Amino acid sequence: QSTWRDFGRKLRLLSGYLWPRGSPALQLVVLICLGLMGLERALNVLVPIFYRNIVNLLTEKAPWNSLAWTVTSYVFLKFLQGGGTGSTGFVSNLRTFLWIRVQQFTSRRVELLIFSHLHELSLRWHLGRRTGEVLRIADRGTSSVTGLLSYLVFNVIPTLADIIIGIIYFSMFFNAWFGLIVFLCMSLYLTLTIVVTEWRTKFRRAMNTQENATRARAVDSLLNFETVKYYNAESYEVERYREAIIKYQGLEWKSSASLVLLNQTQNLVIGLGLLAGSLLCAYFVTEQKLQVGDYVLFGTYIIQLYMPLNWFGTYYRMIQTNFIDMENMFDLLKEETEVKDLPGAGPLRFQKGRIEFENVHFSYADGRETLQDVSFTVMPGQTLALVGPSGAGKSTILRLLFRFYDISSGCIRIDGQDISQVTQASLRSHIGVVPQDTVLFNDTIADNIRYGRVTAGNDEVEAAAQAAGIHDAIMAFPEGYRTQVGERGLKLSGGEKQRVAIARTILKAPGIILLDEATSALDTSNERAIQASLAKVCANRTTIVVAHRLSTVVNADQILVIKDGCIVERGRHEALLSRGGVYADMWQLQQ
Amino acid sequence: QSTWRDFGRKLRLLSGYLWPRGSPALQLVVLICLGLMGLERALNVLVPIFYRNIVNLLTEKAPWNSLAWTVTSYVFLKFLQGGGTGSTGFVSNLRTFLWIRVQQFTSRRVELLIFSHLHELSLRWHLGRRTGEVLRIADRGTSSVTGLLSYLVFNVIPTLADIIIGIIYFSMFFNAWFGLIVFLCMSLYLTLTIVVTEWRTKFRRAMNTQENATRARAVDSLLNFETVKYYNAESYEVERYREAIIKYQGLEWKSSASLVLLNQTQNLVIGLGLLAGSLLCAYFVTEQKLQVGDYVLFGTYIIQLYMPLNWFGTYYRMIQTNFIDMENMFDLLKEETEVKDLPGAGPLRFQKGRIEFENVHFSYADGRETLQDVSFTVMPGQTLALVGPSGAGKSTILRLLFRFYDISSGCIRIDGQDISQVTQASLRSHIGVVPQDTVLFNDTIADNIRYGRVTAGNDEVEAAAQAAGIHDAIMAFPEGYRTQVGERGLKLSGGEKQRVAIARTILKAPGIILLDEATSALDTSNERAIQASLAKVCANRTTIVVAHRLSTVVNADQILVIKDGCIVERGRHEALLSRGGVYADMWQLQQ
Ligand code: HEM
Ligand SMILES: CC(C)CCC[C@@H](C)[C@H]1CC[C@H]2[C@@H]3CC=C4C[C@@H](OC(=O)CCC(=O)O)CC[C@]4(C)[C@H]3CC[C@]12C
Ligand SMILES: CC(C)CCC[C@@H](C)[C@H]1CC[C@H]2[C@@H]3CC=C4C[C@@H](OC(=O)CCC(=O)O)CC[C@]4(C)[C@H]3CC[C@]12C
Ligand SMILES: CC(C)CCC[C@@H](C)[C@H]1CC[C@H]2[C@@H]3CC=C4C[C@@H](OC(=O)CCC(=O)O)CC[C@]4(C)[C@H]3CC[C@]12C
Ligand SMILES: CC(C)CCC[C@@H](C)[C@H]1CC[C@H]2[C@@H]3CC=C4C[C@@H](OC(=O)CCC(=O)O)CC[C@]4(C)[C@H]3CC[C@]12C
Ligand SMILES: CC(C)CCC[C@@H](C)[C@H]1CC[C@H]2[C@@H]3CC=C4C[C@@H](OC(=O)CCC(=O)O)CC[C@]4(C)[C@H]3CC[C@]12C
Ligand SMILES: CC(C)CCC[C@@H](C)[C@H]1CC[C@H]2[C@@H]3CC=C4C[C@@H](OC(=O)CCC(=O)O)CC[C@]4(C)[C@H]3CC[C@]12C
Ligand SMILES: N[C@@H](CCC(=O)N[C@@H](CS)C(=O)NCC(=O)O)C(=O)O
Ligand SMILES: N[C@@H](CCC(=O)N[C@@H](CS)C(=O)NCC(=O)O)C(=O)O
Ligand SMILES: N[C@@H](CCC(=O)N[C@@H](CS)C(=O)NCC(=O)O)C(=O)O
Ligand SMILES: N[C@@H](CCC(=O)N[C@@H](CS)C(=O)NCC(=O)O)C(=O)O
Repeated sequence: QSTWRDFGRKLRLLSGYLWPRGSPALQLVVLICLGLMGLERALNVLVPIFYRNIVNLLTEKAPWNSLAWTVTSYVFLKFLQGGGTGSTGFVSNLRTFLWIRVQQFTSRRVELLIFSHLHELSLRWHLGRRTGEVLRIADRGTSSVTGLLSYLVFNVIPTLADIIIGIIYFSMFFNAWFGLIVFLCMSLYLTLTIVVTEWRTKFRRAMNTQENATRARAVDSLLNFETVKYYNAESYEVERYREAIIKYQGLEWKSSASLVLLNQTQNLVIGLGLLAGSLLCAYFVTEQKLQVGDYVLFGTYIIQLYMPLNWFGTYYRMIQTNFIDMENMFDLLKEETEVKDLPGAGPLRFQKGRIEFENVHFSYADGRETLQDVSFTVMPGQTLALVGPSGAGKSTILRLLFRFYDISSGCIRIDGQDISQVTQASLRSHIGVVPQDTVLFNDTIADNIRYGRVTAGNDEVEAAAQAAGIHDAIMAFPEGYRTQVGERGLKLSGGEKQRVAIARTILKAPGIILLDEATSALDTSNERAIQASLAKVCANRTTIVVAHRLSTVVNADQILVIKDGCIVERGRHEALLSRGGVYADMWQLQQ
Repeated sequence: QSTWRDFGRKLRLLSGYLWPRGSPALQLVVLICLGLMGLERALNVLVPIFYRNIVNLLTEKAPWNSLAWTVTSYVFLKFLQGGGTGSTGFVSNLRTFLWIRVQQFTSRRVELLIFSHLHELSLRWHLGRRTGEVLRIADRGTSSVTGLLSYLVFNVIPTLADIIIGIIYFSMFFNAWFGLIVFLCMSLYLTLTIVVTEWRTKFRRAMNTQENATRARAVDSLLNFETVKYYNAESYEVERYREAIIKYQGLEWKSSASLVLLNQTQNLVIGLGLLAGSLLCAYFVTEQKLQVGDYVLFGTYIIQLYMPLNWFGTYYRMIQTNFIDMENMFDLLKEETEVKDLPGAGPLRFQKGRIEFENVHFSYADGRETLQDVSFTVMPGQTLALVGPSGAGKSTILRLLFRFYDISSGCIRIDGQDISQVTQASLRSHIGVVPQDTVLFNDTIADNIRYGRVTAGNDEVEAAAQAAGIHDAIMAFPEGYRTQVGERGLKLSGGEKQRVAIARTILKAPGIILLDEATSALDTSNERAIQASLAKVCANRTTIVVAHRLSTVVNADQILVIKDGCIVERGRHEALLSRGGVYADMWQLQQ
């Protein structure tokens, strides 16, 4: 009693996992599946008993008909039970085929749960962890839980149960010494298998690691084809690749040899047990203590026990690795940040459109605070701009306005309504934003510009395309609206991406339009046509913008200049030139 | 005789493949391995004969000692042959362990051959094919050839051979009707397996394709986390993912059910054959025509035949897919471009350093020729520049100078030496070039700036680092020279990349230094320090450059302006301003 209470709640949670909590018929499928597994374990003893009975009736003179009937019964059981390999039988195969429905339900439920829980985390969690490996953890976790349940319920517990049935049949119906032989032989076999597998796993993991390094050495060398052509180094690249190959062979040989040693040890143990049992059984049956078929029964029973026990090592490794992998996935599932939550849940009301700041500090980086009590306010229809010395402070201002991160000390309200207790669905309904640079994922134009809401209609979406004028390029595409777009599809322009963005935010029709402008190269005339479209979508809508151009500065109804989280200049475009602060110096460098 | 002559030369080439053409002992290993395979096929008949002999001596009254000796011999053969037919016995396992050396030689040779042949192709071939899939073809080809040889030599030919031995043993030593039963049963079994597998492969491939699509729908949705957070579409993303899951289940169920049907058909056929054989054998042995152990012999022989024949379907699929995959790899191996080759092989001599052009046209794009008879010449030490209206013509001029592509009509010589018959090793020895933007692959600084030649020494490479002044940033790294660098390693600056480039070309010490400048953002003072380093490495060296800045234009000793492959302006910086062509207009827009 050392490792008992730790595994209990985890095994209880997995016990909750396999049983469908609400499904009507799936639980019946589970019960009938376990019933078939039990009946197959019955067949594993009831076949060779009939074999002994056949050879007993044959070895003495018997009538033809009764012997024929029992032979038919024997070959019938050799059909219902598997011919060999604990599979290939009308009972185990029907168990597998009838089992395949519940695995679908289990996999779908667990994997959709983990997918929703990845989309519920906050932004700050994702920027820390490498996104290229969380995916692997989740996928391997789902495959791990289905594999672990399948293996450890249907191919390890039945085998050990069959060992126990075996020791009992021999002890109760044969001499005790036969039970001693089978017991000692199978216990020794299991102990040798366990020890050698836990020794061999080191070579296994070292081989895998070196394999992933050698393959990478090559993909990169071919991809940098241009550089290796430059520097006249083909022979050097080939030689270094050969060295990586040689090291990989030097590990793989060790792994394969260890496998052979394990296999030969197992075979020797079963052969030794078979020799002892066959000799002793022969001695009794030639001393008239037993019957002729008992030797045949013992031979076929040892072979029948050995055939599924041969695959014990790989089950042991796979249960170990999926167990630790489920532990990692379960750890990630319990991990949770969700900074934006309040149980009061008072959704936002839109009545004016006033954006007011009140003395808020902020530190997404630890220690270095990037906000010193900035405070301003706007009226409905007001257009604000934010330009100053280079820094991510304005971008963080937008992101904290969007309830990505949290205020540190202070509060920001919209229309005098505190944003702390508002549901985020209500907030992201009221707000809308064209970003830095949009990313358009692999789909057609039609649904991707329908993406602004679920209920987007066809007439509405062609109406919005006419509103923001993509239709010329859309007809310039081969099939038009059904054009496949993305990394799989066609490459587009950054101006086209901003056109997509203004289309989908038109479809959203937000209260306040936020903008975040990039340094994408475009001619000024088309840039200002896009600016006119943004001006008309923000017409009678309050607007906060970051800008980099002179017109995009001078359009401001309330400019603001900040650096390192503090307000330094304010007013308008003409007033700050007459003031001649850093605005006047920056304006000459924008020429 | 329809598909005989087509397979002959391919099978002859694979016959050349397995046999090592020069190795002394590997051929001996191959012969001893085939000898062990033959002896194992002998054991597969010699075991159950002894089983029948044991039960025959047991069923009559026999002395203890002789029976004990033959029982020991039987269990001994059950050790040498697999306890369970398959790879579980000393005769076969030693074959696998002793075989593992020749597979290393085969895999290393074929995969290094294909790697060298990918590095021998020209540049124009790579820009056409997607590089993201040639890699898959090569890797799967090498794994295909080793798998195909292993499967089709060691687990299909032996099984069919064992079937033939079986029909003969029964026909020659038993009644002819037993041979008829085993023949008809195994022929029917093979035909059913073949037909059902070739029917099932459709569901297999459809399941794989839908699987790769569903997974991709998810990785992209998580990666665009920011956009899906913007547009308030978590529930929509989850729902669309659930639809993809449901379609995937709707295919996977069909595949699994087809597998179950195949397995049950196989088991039913073997069970039916076993029933017919056991009944008829029982009738003869109760009519005194045979001996008691003949029933036992037939039962164990049918089980021994069935146990390896159960795995026929997956061998059939895997031989089919690796066969077509080896065909693809072999097609790619025979594919070859190698535009730069002449058997005369007259290497370049460097005596002056004069670069002369003589009336050459060029068309890397078909039809649209991008070179109209450009011709000029330089003296040793001359510095040339190439700036004009935007176009890839200058870049192609450098690339054709480097013997990437070919001249179309005309010739270009260096120092009056024709570059057509020069060996490319001689050319790339004499020439050196700093490129557009270098790529530095995953290694340390030390060998990556040693990369300019194989014989790079430690004192030389620290000397070159002192020469080009990276040493301050190198000590600014954590451990200094052993810093791991790349995508795995640290990110660096573009100026640092150009420093690496000037270091490795210093180490090369070429005749003519070519440069190709990018639009990387850098301050002018450090840019001109880098320019001074390039000026001193090209000091007393002829130089051809593309430029974008005023100083990088006015340094030219012989300027040249081209557009769409034709020469339009020439002279120097001052002369073309006085001429006032497109040079004067472009110079005002460079301000
Ligand atoms: C889903 C679980 C399984 C996996 C992942 C698996 C994996 C593999 C793989 C990758 C091979 C190719 C040969 C190799 O890699 O050396 C293979 C072959 C084989 N598997 Fe499985 N297998 C599984 C289930 C089973 C079961 C249940 C059995 C029967 C007890 C079995 C018996 C075999 C046999 C006899 C071979 C051929 C060995 C040879 O040709 O040398 N496998 N398996
Ligand atoms: C979930 C798993 C662990 C269930 C395992 C079930 C076994 C522990 C038991 C339950 C029913 C038992 C069977 C019940 C009846 C029979 C028939 C019996 O055949 C006879 O000839 C007995 C009657 C007689 O004396 O005539 C031989 C044992 C056997 C197969 C028993 C073998 C052991 C079995 C399979
Ligand atoms: C459903 C498909 C797969 C066909 C399955 C057929 C079997 C169920 C048949 C075929 C051969 C039959 C056997 C053929 C001959 C005999 C001898 C026969 O002997 C007598 O009738 C004794 C003399 C008498 O009383 O007339 C008893 C039935 C038996 C064992 C038969 C039992 C039923 C068997 C196994
Ligand atoms: C390494 C693994 C395979 C275990 C091997 C153990 C055997 C070497 C041992 C354990 C059980 C022993 C047997 C247990 C009981 C008996 C019965 C015993 O019988 C009598 O004493 C009288 C018999 C009679 O009068 O008929 C003779 C020794 C013998 C065969 C023993 C011989 C040696 C055996 C087979
Ligand atoms: C697949 C390729 C490599 C061909 C493989 C051929 C073997 C499968 C054959 C060839 C010769 C055969 C043997 C020829 C003669 C005998 C003796 C035969 O009887 C005896 O052992 C003694 C008989 C007597 O007393 O005369 C048992 C089968 C055996 C070993 C045969 C087993 C199968 C063998 C090895
Ligand atoms: C190498 C390691 C794995 C040990 C292997 C041991 C076997 C080779 C031994 C152990 C038991 C032995 C058997 C034990 C008893 C007998 C009875 C013995 O009967 C006699 O006739 C002997 C006495 C006499 O001469 O009258 C003949 C040898 C035999 C079969 C022995 C043959 C050799 C065996 C199988
Ligand atoms: C579906 C697959 C598994 C094929 C099944 C074929 C059987 C239904 C056939 C083929 C071989 C036939 C046997 C071939 C030869 C004989 C011996 C023949 O013997 C005699 O004529 C006299 C025997 C004597 O006097 O001892 C009786 C019929 C029988 C058993 C035949 C019965 C029907 C068999 C088993
Ligand atoms: N949460 C996703 C994860 C999907 C996933 O991880 N897919 C694999 C390919 S089958 C992958 O891209 N692995 C990440 C890697 O190892 O690069 C899911 O389970 O659907
Ligand atoms: N009999 C051995 C091996 C049985 C076997 O055939 N397993 C195969 C897999 S199908 C194996 O070990 N291959 C290497 C691996 O799985 O890593 C054991 O005790 O596990
Ligand atoms: N020629 C290389 C090719 C290596 C290769 O193709 N590796 C695989 C991974 S095992 C890869 O790059 N896959 C790319 C992909 O799947 O897109 C070799 O055989 O060593
Ligand atoms: N008995 C079946 C299957 C035998 C078997 O165990 N094969 C496994 C692979 S280890 C299988 O079919 N798995 C599914 C697959 O390979 O697609 C046959 O006729 O091939």
